[PDB]
Amino acid sequence: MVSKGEELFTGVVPILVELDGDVNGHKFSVSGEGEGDATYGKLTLKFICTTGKLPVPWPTLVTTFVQCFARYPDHMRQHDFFKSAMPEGYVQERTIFFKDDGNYKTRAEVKFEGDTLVNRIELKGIDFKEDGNILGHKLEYNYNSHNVYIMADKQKNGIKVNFKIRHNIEDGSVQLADHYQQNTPIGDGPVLLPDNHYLSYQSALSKDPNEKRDHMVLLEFVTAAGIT
Ligand SMILES: [F-]
Repeated sequence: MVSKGEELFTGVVPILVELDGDVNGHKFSVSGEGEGDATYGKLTLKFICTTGKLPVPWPTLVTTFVQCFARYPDHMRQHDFFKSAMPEGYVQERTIFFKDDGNYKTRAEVKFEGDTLVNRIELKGIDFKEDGNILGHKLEYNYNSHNVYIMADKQKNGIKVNFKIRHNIEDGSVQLADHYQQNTPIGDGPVLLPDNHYLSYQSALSKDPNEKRDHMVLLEFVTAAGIT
């Protein structure tokens, strides 16, 4: 039996992302558009800073910029919380600690509007060093593969997620960003609370050679695993 949630993701789905950001008082907005193809775990998105120059490095926003698009193997379908919350959606909250620097806190509401999967995000960043790796833009425009570890948070009717990102600094060192995440359904309906597993991510960051606004093209593949 295919759930209503699953059924919404069987083909290519347009995506709209809207973010309002304030990091150490530097305010900015970003919009993104693209499409997701959950059958293949494939995300293709282009983001544009609509307020001018982005005040932080684009790579620090990659994790913020729709896990309902992950490819869950058939044998793990009972563990896909993200799709089971659709179309009413879910709220994703994170705190991202940059080691030896500031922190982002984010709140993202992810839901369908008609045929478009929409994500509305607010990001607040505080305690950054104005000449640290983030505000001083010292991070390379590239990205590593990682695993993201998901567990049920039964008491919250949602999930708890942890993981670490290691951003390459331009001197060959690394800027650790420790992510703590939780997701909770927006609706009151039943959702799938998963056994422990993980999502395997691969990301490639690129530029649109015809685009003059500050922007990032993101191509990401996401696959659930760890339960066999
Ligand atoms: F999420």
